[PDB]
Amino acid sequence: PAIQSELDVNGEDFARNREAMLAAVAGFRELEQKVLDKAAEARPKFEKRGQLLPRERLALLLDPGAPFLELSSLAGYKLHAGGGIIAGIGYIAGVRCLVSASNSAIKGGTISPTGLKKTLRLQQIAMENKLPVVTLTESGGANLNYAAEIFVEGARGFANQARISAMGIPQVTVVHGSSTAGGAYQPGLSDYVVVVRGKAKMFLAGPPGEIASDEELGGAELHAQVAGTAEYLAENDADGVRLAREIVGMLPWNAQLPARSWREPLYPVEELLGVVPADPKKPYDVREIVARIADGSEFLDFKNEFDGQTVCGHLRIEGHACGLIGNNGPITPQGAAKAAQFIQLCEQSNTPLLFLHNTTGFMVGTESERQGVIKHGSKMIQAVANARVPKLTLVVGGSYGAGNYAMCGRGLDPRFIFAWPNSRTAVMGGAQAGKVLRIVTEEKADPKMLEMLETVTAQKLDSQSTALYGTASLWDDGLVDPRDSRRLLGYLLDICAEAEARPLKGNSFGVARF
Amino acid sequence: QLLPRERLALLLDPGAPFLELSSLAGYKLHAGGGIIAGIGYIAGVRCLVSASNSAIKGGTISPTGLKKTLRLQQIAMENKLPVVTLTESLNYAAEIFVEGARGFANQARISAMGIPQVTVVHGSSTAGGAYQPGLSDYVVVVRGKAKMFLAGPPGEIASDEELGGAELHAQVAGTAEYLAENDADGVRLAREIVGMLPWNAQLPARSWREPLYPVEELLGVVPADPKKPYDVREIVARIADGSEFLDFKNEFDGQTVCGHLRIEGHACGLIGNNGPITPQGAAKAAQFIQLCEQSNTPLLFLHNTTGFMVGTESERQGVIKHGSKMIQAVANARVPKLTLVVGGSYGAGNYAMCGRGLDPRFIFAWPNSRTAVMGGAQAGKVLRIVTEEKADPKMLEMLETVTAQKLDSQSTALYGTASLWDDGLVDPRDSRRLLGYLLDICAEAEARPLKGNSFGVARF
Amino acid sequence: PAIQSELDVNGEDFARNREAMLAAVAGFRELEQKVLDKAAEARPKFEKRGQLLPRERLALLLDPGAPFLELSSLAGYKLHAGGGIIAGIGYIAGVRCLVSASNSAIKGGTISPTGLKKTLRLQQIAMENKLPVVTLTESGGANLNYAAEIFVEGARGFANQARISAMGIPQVTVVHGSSTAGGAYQPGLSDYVVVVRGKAKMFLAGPPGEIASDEELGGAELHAQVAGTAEYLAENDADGVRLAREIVGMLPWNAQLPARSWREPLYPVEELLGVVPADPKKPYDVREIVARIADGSEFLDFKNEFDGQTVCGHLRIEGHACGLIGNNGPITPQGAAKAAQFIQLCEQSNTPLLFLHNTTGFMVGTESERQGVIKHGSKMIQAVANARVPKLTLVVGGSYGAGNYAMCGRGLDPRFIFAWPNSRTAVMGGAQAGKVLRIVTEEKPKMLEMLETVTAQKLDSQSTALYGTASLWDDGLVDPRDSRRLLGYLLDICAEAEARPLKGNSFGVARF
Amino acid sequence: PAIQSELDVNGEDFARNREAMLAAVAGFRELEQKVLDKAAEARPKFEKRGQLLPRERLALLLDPGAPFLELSSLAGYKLHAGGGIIAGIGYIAGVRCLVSASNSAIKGGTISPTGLKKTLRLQQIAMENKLPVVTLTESGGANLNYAAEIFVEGARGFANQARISAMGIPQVTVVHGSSTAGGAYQPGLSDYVVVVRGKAKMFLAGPPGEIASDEELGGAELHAQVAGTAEYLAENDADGVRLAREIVGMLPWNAQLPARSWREPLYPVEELLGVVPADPKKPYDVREIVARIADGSEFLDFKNEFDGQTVCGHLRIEGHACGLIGNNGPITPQGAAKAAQFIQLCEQSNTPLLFLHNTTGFMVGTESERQGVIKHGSKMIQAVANARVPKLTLVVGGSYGAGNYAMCGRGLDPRFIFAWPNSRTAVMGGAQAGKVLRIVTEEKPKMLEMLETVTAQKLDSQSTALYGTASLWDDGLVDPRDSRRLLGYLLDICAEAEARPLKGNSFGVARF
Repeated sequence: PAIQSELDVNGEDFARNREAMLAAVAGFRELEQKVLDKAAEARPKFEKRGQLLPRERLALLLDPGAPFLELSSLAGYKLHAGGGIIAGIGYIAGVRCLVSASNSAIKGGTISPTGLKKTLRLQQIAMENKLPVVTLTESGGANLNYAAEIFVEGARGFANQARISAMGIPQVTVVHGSSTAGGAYQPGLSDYVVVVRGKAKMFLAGPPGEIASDEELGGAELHAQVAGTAEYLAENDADGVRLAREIVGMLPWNAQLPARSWREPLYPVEELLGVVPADPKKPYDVREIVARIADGSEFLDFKNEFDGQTVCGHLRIEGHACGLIGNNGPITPQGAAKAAQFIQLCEQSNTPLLFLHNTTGFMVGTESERQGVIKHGSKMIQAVANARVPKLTLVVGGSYGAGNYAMCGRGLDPRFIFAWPNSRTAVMGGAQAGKVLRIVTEEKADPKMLEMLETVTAQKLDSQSTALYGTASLWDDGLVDPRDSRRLLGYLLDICAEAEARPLKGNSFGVARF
Repeated sequence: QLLPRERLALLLDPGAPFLELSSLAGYKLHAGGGIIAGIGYIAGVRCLVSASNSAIKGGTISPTGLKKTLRLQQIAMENKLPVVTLTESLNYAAEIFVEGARGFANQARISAMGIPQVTVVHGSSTAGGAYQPGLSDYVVVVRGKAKMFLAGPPGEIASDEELGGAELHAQVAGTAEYLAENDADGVRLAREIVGMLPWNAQLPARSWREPLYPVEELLGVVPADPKKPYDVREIVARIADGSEFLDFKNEFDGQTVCGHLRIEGHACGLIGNNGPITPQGAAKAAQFIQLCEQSNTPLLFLHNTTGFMVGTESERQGVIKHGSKMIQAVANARVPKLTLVVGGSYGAGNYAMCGRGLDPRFIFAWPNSRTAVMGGAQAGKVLRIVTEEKADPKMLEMLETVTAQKLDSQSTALYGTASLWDDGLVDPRDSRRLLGYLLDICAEAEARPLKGNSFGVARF
Repeated sequence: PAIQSELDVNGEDFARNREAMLAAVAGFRELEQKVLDKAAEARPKFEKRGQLLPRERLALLLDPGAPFLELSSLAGYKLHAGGGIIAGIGYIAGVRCLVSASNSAIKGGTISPTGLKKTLRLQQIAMENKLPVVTLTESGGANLNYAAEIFVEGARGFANQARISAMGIPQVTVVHGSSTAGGAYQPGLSDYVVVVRGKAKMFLAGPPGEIASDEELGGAELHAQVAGTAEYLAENDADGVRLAREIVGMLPWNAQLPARSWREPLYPVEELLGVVPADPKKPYDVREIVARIADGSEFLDFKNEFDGQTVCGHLRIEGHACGLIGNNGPITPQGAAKAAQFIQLCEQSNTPLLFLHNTTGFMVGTESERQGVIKHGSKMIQAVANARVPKLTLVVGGSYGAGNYAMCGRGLDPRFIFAWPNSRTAVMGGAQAGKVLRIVTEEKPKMLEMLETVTAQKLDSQSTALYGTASLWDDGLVDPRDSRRLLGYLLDICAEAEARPLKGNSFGVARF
Repeated sequence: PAIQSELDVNGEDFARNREAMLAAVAGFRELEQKVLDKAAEARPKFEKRGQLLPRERLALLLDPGAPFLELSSLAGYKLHAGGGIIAGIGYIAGVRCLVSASNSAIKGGTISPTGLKKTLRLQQIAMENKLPVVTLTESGGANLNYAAEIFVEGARGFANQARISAMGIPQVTVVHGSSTAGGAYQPGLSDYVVVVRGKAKMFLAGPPGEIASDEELGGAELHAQVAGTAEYLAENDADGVRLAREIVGMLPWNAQLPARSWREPLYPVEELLGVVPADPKKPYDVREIVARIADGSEFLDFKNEFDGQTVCGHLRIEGHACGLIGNNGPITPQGAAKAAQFIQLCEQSNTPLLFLHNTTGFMVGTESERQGVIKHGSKMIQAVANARVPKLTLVVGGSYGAGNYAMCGRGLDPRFIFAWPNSRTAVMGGAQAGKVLRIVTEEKPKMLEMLETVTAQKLDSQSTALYGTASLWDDGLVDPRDSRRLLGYLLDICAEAEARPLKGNSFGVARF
């Protein structure tokens, strides 16, 4: 049952693949460092104020040496980076939570339209995986430039917070700072609010016809003792973070769970750096990736005889059974039928699905259409849409057009989706897009215009298809290093298994702050 | 052959009501989003009906095309309406495509929920557009017009009829269940599919006054713009059966109005603004919604507000916490929630009065209304102050004497309904018969049992 | 919308078909009467005892001119007929019940394998359709020929009675005669027992070291006054039936339902006698049957262009929306696929399914196999087996081999299955069977040209409707002209069951 | 607390009993082997083809030295043995499955009435006990002797497969040989099909106007590559079984369960050979059986003073708390009443029930009848039929007539029923039966003193354990000394089913 790798670790293919992937990883880890440097500018200006930086607060919030998975760290990159939020999934007092912090250190917070989207998305992760939501809030509010592309749709964040509370998923918010206008409802719709003495203020309209101090209009002490909008008053930031840990640590949260050994892979995950060809067009076997993420490198291959371009099978990752769907060519009618069936089978055995995209879309042509490519692809999509088992997507290569849909891309609601930095997501390949514009224009003509239309269109598309663009549009939950792929999937499966097992005390209207 | 609206005239029941939705979607954002859509009747069955508008530059689907399809799907799901679509159909597509998958995911789920989809293909449905019939339950194909393929002929050379014609799909592939001879025969066949379902037989079995004043002179009730604290009760009087209305907790707060009325036999509870929402109006409102959940009474939100009250008093008297409670009820209440934007809808006042992002079941706007993040009033103050103190009336009060009247002027209904901030604009004089129809839709859905299945109906 | 028939109304082949069909009806109808006749040749013994005959019992129990659907009247025709039971769905005091009387005018009641089988099936019908079970009992014991062979499996009937009580479906039993040995438990596991004085005895062992009058042992008065195994003491058969109506009449059974308009067909239902070729080998279009059962003769044909040999489509029957599946040729991969889709659609709309069987089975050959005939036939079976909507089968013709399965024959638990008299059910055609039996054994002199088409002639024994109804492969034969009103009645029953709430309990009602 | 046995351990009657019992075990065990023997007389034909024999297939599929409970090994012993099936509950990769292999070393697999029956019963066992169904298939078709008699009811097996898939109980099928005609649907309605290359064929009709290689028609490669009716292509029998383990091994099946310590009996279980009088007519105390199966030999006797002829009480078996009901005499009104109460109590505490049958049935006579024997027997049956807790039956002795019913014999759906070899199941004792048949006919010369006790001798044919196990009246015969570990294993299975959640779906998994 173990996969035989055909991979040459002291060879010219490998080393150049390692080279091109390390280039990509460094490439995105550089962009990350850049945001970090930009938030050391504010350090002294924070330290003047006796305030910890956002990531200093998280460092004190989180249990030391505990796994932390950060999400959408580059969301919104150059669209007006991280969306104004630092969020992730980690531990707070042995309780796995969705942890958030206004990135105050850059643009005093400020929340971009991709900030709306990221918040919506983190809320969906909190809901689906039943994670308590801990927020260290200190924000400027949304960019004034983007009222319209935000305002009405930004009510959904509040709607969600009201629903999370009724679902029985506790919200704890430390207000380190400003929480003004519309965004004062973010602590207002949390269950447990901590307010920092002197360095904190919530109100709908600030001072700038009545004349008032900010502390007297909506400062900490005002809330903790007059209006009752908070439950705890904290001295400073460290003490605020202490209290967030106290709260969390006083819930009997892990006690609600019921009470409930594996072989490592044959090949080391290090090797994943050289598995994808540097030559993007060059085919390879998704099983080479599988062999380095699966326990014992063991993969039970499903229906490979019927079709080899859509690869299905079973494996374990750190003990957890899953079903895998990956791509070694276009999705043919047979491939979609196989996949649909495989997904219903995993539904039947309560097996989580893992989708590794390297998809170029569906096979096309008269044979394909006459053999049911539409009807079979529809059934695959139906199966992905309707399966209730957890779906985990890893974009390892292509994610093109309807292949993206069929392999459980963002719009199909995977539990989690992460992308390799070599990956590409796009409505189609550049070459196909440009070719087609040539052809419809070749009739609706100067030969050079055609050539230029085709090729420019192509480079334009292929340029946009970069992982960076995908992740920046929240087409994924984040970029990961290929070598993290196994331990990431381990963590994510743990997350989904506990969610399945956890009972919640729901209520009609959400907890009422009387 | 027939045109978009000609198909619809023929699809729908002669003289049955028909409520059209987001007519002006995407107006000047480049209108109606590629789609003529609404709620009407086919063989006695109330459906969500939608037809490609190929006239207006071939239709197209685009940022508002996607929003409008997503929104219509939500309306079909929450109100349990069979979806009957007459389709025909790259500018925006690199950008929209990932999120565009939600339309397909929804189709798969709607099929699993037990709400059938009937699609007539009158023209080309290609690449991604091929999956909307794909993911329909009943598919009618028009002989020699319809074409379905993941890739049209634009390195094989095939004719488009050889590759995805009506006859290929009806006869060989099995992609469709019916072959129609022309536009009108497709439409007929769709009516017959609808008329052949036991849909209304799934429901259980089941008199009023009319208001005192005519409901046909109401183009004069609201002044031009809407910010004015003018009287929502005036409107209530014109919508409410026998103009009878029972003020609720009026004496506790005068500005946030609340009470019961009966529209066309249907009880409901109204939440209105004649002013800002103070911390008492909000408590009052949260309480009332909660009472309405208790008695299973539907909610009407008349938007005519500028936001919550502000000042040290409001903040001391718990405006955040009572506003929060009002949002909690708006969000978690299960009774249907109907919204009419009659005037101002600003800031967190739009949210708390159940504006779009609080998912009213249905939300409609008066042409005179204005939805927006804040007022020109507070705009020039922010722009000023965010450059001021981040020394003159040259670049202090010049910014407000301009920025006020940029937004306090532009802030059009039209932008809201184009951004899909509402489900359309309606003549204010239509408001009673409108709400009457929406309540009836909401009630039919409350009573309708569906037959769900695990994976959607498979077209094997 | 409507179907346009092309079968010549004043035709010749019509009149031919019409004559042949009428001959088959007359045949089985004749045979029904001869079981009535044999029962009537005990009017003296009954009249002497002062008893009503089973069918007089039933005519008094049933409502005046209400529909009454008799079930499995020829069951067990020759396997030693009707099982020793007369049963059906009719009306007692406005309530629709599963009604049953021991046929004690024939061999004195008495139960065999076929009687066990008919009883389990009746019990399934009541369970699935939520029908109060009214039983006019008078047997004694089972055929001693088979008792030892059968007594273990016979316990399932008692198991079912206990479970029916726990489901909240009342059982009313009038004991008109003897019910002794293990059959004492049939009244024993009923909820309401009426016991007729002087004529009625229940005990686990009759007189055959103690000596006793069978009345001292277990007569009506003993069970009503001393032991308390009965609830009502009736004076005579008529008084017993009377008490059974009054029990049904005092239930708020119809009050449990919620509260709740059609065109007739354009072509008279009488025409259904002359629709099926007199020559069964001739092929006909099933839509010609459809056009006489469907309101307005309207029929929406589904996916006909993908495969016209498995016909599907929608219709209304007395306003009831249904989906129909028929055969105009063998079942192809495409037809199976299509039918499986169609059943899923009907489930999705909560639309009942009608199966008109005229199959010879599935298409064969490398192409069929290559195109997925097994996988697709499999999906059609999955859909048939798992669909929640009511499934009604009318065997109108062929029902052979795997096509029998795929079209919701017995083993797939249709809710009801009635066969037309020309129908034929068999593992295959006699021709098909001889040939094969030739060619397999042929290569494992003159014995081919005869052993072949001699087995073919036999196989058309285990193949007439009669052998089918007798084996309980259908719930009865019916005159084709009843087909519309039949399905109407079945649809009503199915719809009422769907809507009806029941008061379950843990152990059944306890006769303390 | 403990029971104190008085059966002489170094006794004579013990040794007598012990010898007689051992003779009956040896008997049936011998007969089990002779079915193994007849299968082994095809090692050449298998070895030539390069096949593993059914039992080699099964030994490779099962986990090393895990328990394996074989079911209905003598089914159909002489009604033309084991059904053409070898089946049981054992372990595949840690998972407990219902495991089945076509017995294609005997008459080439092949299915009859008894094979239909054994299959429906296996399917019930899997459904009720939530066991993945692993099937190593190789048949061809059914006995052509019975195919036409049986093909309609045979569809129920396919119905069950479709429903098992919809329940969320996975079916894994390795096709080692042919599965043609209607039996193509057995792999067709399985969730995972493994098809062995070269040896394996599925088609609806084999070559016998088109001409084709059976491989062009439906061989492994065709179904795996072209049609897609299989999921895995195995090289050989061993490789197929291999793939079947790996499928089971990759399910998170045991991960679905929640997480979860006894005294042995004071008296060795071996002693159970010498507990039952060699002379069955002799009466014994059932507590002597109890004292060897119960932990600590402890037994809490329930309501013994009300009636000591129906014994009830509580015990633990490998820590499992159970309630037990046995027979030390016929069933009185008081004993029925008591047993019915006892079952209700066991339900209330969620305590499983063991039925040890040694009944001759119910008490008779005017007093019995007067004291409510029918009503009370009825309540006992209601309780047996309706109780939700697992019911396990061990036929240790007599199981006659209505006592068979009341003690949860076959027709009351015990979850499992195994019979000891001395056991006897019959509508009554042969003596009882002759006498009666005398006296009824006697008054309706020399023919009494012989027709009487000649029918008595016959009736002890339809009465040995063998005729019972062959008719599927039990799930198998078992060596009395296995009784404790048997019940242990059954209790575990029942407890795991209770606790196990399933992923239902609407139509079963679709092999698109």
